[PDB]
Amino acid sequence: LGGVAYTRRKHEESYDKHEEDRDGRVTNPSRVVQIDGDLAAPHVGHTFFVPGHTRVTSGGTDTVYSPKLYQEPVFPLFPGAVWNPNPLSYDCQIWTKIPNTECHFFAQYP
Amino acid sequence: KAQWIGGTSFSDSVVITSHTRTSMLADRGGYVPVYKQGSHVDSSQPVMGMKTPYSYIDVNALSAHFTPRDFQQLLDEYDEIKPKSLTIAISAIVIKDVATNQTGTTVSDSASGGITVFADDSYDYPYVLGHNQDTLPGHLPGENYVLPQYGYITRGREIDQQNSIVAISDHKTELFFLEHHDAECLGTGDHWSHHYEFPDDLPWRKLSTPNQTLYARHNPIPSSRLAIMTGVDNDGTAIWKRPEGMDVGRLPLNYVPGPALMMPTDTQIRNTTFRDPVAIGNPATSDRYSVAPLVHQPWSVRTEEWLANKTDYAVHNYLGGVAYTRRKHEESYDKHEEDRDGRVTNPSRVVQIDGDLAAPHVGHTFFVPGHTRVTSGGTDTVYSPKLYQEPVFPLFPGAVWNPNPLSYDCQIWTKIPNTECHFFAQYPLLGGWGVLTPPPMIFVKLRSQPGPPSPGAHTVPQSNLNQYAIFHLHYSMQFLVKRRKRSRRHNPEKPAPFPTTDSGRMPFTLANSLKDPNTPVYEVPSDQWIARNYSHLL
Amino acid sequence: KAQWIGGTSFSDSVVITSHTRTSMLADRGGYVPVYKQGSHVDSSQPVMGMKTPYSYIDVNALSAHFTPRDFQQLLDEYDEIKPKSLTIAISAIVIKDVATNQTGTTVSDSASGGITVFADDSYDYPYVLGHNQDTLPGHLPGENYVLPQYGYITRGREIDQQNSIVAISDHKTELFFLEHHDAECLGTGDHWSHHYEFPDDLPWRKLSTPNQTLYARHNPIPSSRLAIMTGVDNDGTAIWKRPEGMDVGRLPLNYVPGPALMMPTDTQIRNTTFRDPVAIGNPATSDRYSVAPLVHQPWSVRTEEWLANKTDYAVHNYLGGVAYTRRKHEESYDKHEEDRDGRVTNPSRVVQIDGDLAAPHVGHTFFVPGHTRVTSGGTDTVYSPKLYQEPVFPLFPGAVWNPNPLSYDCQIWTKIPNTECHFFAQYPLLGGWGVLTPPPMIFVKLRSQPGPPSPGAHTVPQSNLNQYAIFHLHYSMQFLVKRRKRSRRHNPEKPAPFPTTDSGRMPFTLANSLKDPNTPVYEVPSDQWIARNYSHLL
Repeated sequence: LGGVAYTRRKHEESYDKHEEDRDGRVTNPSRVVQIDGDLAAPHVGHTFFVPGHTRVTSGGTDTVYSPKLYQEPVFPLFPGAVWNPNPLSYDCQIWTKIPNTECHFFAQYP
Repeated sequence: KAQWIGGTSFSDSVVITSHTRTSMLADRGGYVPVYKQGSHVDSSQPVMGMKTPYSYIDVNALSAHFTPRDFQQLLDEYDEIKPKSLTIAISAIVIKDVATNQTGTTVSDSASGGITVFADDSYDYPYVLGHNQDTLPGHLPGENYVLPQYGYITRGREIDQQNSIVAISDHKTELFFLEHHDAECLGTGDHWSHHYEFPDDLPWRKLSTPNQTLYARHNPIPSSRLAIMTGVDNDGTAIWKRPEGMDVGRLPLNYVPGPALMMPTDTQIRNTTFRDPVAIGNPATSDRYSVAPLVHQPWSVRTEEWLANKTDYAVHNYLGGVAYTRRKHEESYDKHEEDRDGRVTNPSRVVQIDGDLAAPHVGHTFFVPGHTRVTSGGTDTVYSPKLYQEPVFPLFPGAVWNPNPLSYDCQIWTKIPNTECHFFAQYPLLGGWGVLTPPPMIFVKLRSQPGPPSPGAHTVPQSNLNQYAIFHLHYSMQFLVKRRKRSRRHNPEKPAPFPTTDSGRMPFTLANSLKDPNTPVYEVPSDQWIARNYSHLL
Repeated sequence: KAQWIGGTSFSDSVVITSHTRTSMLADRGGYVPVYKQGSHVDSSQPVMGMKTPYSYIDVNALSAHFTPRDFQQLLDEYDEIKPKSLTIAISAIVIKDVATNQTGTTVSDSASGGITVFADDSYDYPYVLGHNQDTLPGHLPGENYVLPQYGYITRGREIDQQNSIVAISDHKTELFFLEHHDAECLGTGDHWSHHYEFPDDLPWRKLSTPNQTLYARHNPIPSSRLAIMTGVDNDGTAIWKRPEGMDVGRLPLNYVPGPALMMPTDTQIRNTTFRDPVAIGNPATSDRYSVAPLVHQPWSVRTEEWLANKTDYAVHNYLGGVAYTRRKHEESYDKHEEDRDGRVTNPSRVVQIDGDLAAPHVGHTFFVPGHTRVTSGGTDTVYSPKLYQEPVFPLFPGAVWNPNPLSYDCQIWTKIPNTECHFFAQYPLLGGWGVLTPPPMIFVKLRSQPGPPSPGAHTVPQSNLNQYAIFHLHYSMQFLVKRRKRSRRHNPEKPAPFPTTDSGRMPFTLANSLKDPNTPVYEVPSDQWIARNYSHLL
C-alpha cells in the first residue's frame, strides 16, 4: 500500500479508450516488482519482541493508555544508516525539480 | 575622533545598519554563585550557576539593527537576507562617582575611572549569547541600555536524594575568572571597537513566501501515468487507480513535507494547562526538560475563521509554540513584578498566515479502513498496536521544508553547540542563523577602585567606591541581501499585511497619551512582524 | 529574424517594457468626410471631420506598457518615473483574402498582399494621439488589437443660421491624403520598426505622496515672529495677533496652494444634471465647450465618512472630474449599444485618498465679518459686489501645487498644441506628459488590390478584393526612473492601498465564471490604481 505502478498506455489502440470506466480504475499496471535482492529483506516491526511487559510504562503510562507498544510503524532514519533508493524502471522518470525551498534533505533522490 | 554613528544604507548588494546608544555599567558584585536546588514535585532542576562582575553586550536581534521602516524596506525591495558582519564600538566613556551623603546622592566625574573590556575570539568562556534572554537595547533611542550582567550555568553530579534533586558539584563544576585574561583598560576619552565577520557559509534566509502548495505542482490537465494502489478487493484483486491531474491530495509525490509534531492548537479548550509542552525526559513523574519549538513549524497559524469571513480570525497557538514578550518601553512603575511565575499577557505571537509550503497538518497516516490486518486486534499482547494516528511525523530521506521566517524580533545568530556531529544546525529552531564561530561576547566591567585601606585593623575591606560608567555603544551590522526577482506574473501581488496594533494606532510610533499625559507610549504591533512578503514559485 | 518580444526589465536607472500582440487591419473605406451639424438647443457643435482609409496605432497608456505586477513593482521600489523612449515594430505580416461565396466565407493567404506603413517625423498630419480615445491593446494578450481608423477634425466658417449651427466650410477646410507621402510597402515576411525617443526635457513625475500639509510646516514649539492683522477695533486700533506655532490655519505662509475650481462634489443631491461641468463659452444659451479637468485637482476624493469609521467611505466625485471607462475584456454580446448617449456605469474613478498637498477646499475668502465696508451694501448699483465666495481661486505668483498622479490607465503623452506661448503645458491636465514632439502617429493601411477591370463597360470600379492583414505589433517603451530615497523615519509606512475589485476577487486576474462557464472574466479594480505609494517630505 502506497506503492505505485506505471499505467500501461494504449499503443495505437483504436476505440479501446473505454473512458466509461471512471474514477481511474486501472487493470494490470506495470508493478515494478523487485525480486527481493534488496539490501535488506522486506521487514515490518521496529521492535517486535515478546518479553511481556516493558516494566517501564508496563501496564500503562500516566493513564489508561497502554504505551510504548512494541510494533512501531515507520521505522525512522537514525544517524548511522544505509539504504538504496528505488532502482530505475524502464519507465522511470528521468528528472524532477527539487522544490525551490530553503532546506531539503536527500532531495537528489526523488 | 569620536563620531556618533547612525542610519542605515541599502544597496543592491548589502544592508548596513548602525545605531549608537548611551549605555551604562552598573557596579556588579564580585563573583557570586547562584545555586537553586531542583524539585521533582515541580519541574525545577538543580542549576549551579555563576554570576560575574563582568557585563556583556547582547546586540542579537533583528529589531535592534533594523529600524521598523528599515525593516519594511528590507522586505519590499529584497529577498534572501544573510548577515555579513558586525562591528561594536565603545566610545565616549565617562565614569561618574556616586557619593552617598546625608545631604544626598551627588554624582561627579571621576577623571581616574576606567573600564576593562575584551572579547572572546577564542570562545573560551561559556557563550551566553543567542538564547533569547531579554538583554537588548530598548527600541527607543533615548532609552538607556544598561549592560546585562554575565553569568553561566555549570553542572555537577545531579542526584535524586529525595523529592528534591540537588547538585553536589563533585564534578564538572567550572569557575571562570574573567579577571584572568587579556583585556584592554579603557578610560575617559578612549575608543575601543571590535569588528567581526560572519562565515561565508551561512545560508541565505528567504524573505519571501513559497507560492505553491508542496503537493500540488503539476499540470491539472493530464492524468498521471502512475497508478496508486488504493486497496485490495475480491481477495487479492489489488485494485489500482490512476489519479487525474486535478486530484491534488491523491497524487503520488516525489518530495514529502518536513517533520511535524502535529500538536493540538486551541483544540483543547480545557482549563487544565500542560506543565511543559514537549519534553524529552526519562522520569515518569520525576523530571523533564522541554524541547519547545522541536521542529520548524508555525508557532501560531492565522487559520481564518468562516463566519462570513469573520473580521477577527481565530489565531491558533500550537503548544510548544513561542511568542516574544513585549518589553516595557520607558514604562515607569508598571514593572508589576507582583505577577509571578512569569505569566505574560498579549505577547507577540509570530502568526503565520498559512502561506506555508504545506498546510497545517496533524496525522501521519489518518485513515479509516478498519483493522490493518497485520497486528489488527493486537500484536503479541493486549496492546492494540500501529495506531493510525502517529505523532511526530518523522523526517524521511526525500523531504522538503522551510524553517521559520524571520520575525522582526527574531534573534540573529546563535552558537551551534560545540559537538561532534550536528544535523541542520545552521537553522536554529528558535531564530535566525546558527553559527560555528559567533560574534564574540564582549565583556565589560568597571575598573574596580577600592576604598581607603585600613591599617590592618578590622580586616574588612572597605566597599569599592560606588561608581558607574556611561558610554556610547556603536553597533553596526552588515547584511548581505539580494533584490527580489519578481515572479513574472500578470497579477498585482497582495503585499504582506501591514502591522496592526491592538490600539489601532500606527505601529512603531509614539502615541501621545494612554490614560496619562506624562510620557508617550511607544506602540508595537499586536503580533510579530514576519519578514515574509511576496510569493515565489517553489 | 523575427522574434516575439515581451517581458519587462527593471534596473536602478531605467524600466524597459515590451509587449507583442497580434494585430489586424480591417479594410477601411476610402476617404469619407463625416459632417455633423450642431444645434444650439442641444450642446452639439458642427464638425467637418474626415475619415481616412489609413489606420494608426495608439499605444498611449501606462496600462498598455506596464503589466499590473510590473506597475506594482514600479511603485514599491521606485519614484519619479519619466518616459525615456518608445519603439514600435510591425512584424510577421500575413495578409488573408476573404472570399465570400454561397458556400461560405473562406479566408486564404494572399502571397501578393501588402501593407503600407509610415510615420510622421514631421508632424505634418493632424496629430490624433493623446486625446484619450479608446483605441488601445486589450489588457489581455490573446485579445486581438484591431488598429483604429484614422480621422481628423477640421473647421470651416461656423455660422448660426438658425437654432442649428452648421459649418459651410468656405475656409480652413483641409484634406490630407496620406496616400501622397513617402511610405514603405510591406509584405509577408517584412519587418518594419520605428524607434523614438522622448525629449530629455520632460519632468520627473513623482510616484510618491507629499508628506506634510502645505500650510503646516514649522516648529509647533515657538510662537511666530510675525503679527497678522486680525481686524480693526475701537475705530482704528487695528489689533494685531501673533499666531502660535501650533495654529496651522492662522499662520501666515510663504507659498499659496495652486489653483482650484472649488466645484461641488455630491453636495448637490438634486436629480438635475449639469449639461456640461465647466465650459468657457460666450452664448447665454446658444453654445459652449467644456474645459473639464480645468485644473490639477483630485477628480474624486475618498473623504472618509465618520460613522464609526464607515467601512465604505463616501467617494466624492467633483463635477468636471473624469473617470476611465472600463473596457469590455473579451466580452461577447455584452456590447449593449442599446444604451445611448454614452451613459456609463461604474467607471474607474481615480479616487485620491486625500494625501494631497493641501486638503480639498472651496472658498477663496470665506469669512463672516458682515459687510466689507468697501462696496458694502452695493457698488455703484443694486449689484451686491465682492461676494466672499469666489469660485476658481486663481494662480498667484508665489504658488505651489502638484499635478494629478499617474493612474494605471493614465495616458503617457500628449502633443502640446503648436502655439506661440503656452503655460505649464508640460503637465497635461488629463494625463502624463505633454511633449512638443510626440511619438509619431504610425499610419498603416492594406495595400489596395482592385478587382478585375471592366472593359470600360459599366464604368463602376469593382470593389477592392476583400482582404485583411494580421501581424505582430512589437511595442517597447523605456522609462527613466529613480529608486525611492526613503524618508528616514522610525515608522513603518503604510503602503498605498492594494487594489479592490467590486467582485472581491483579486484584481487583474482571470475569474472562472461570472454567471457563465463560457469565458473567464478579467477583473479590474473598482477604482483607478494610483501611482502614489509612499510619503515624502515636501
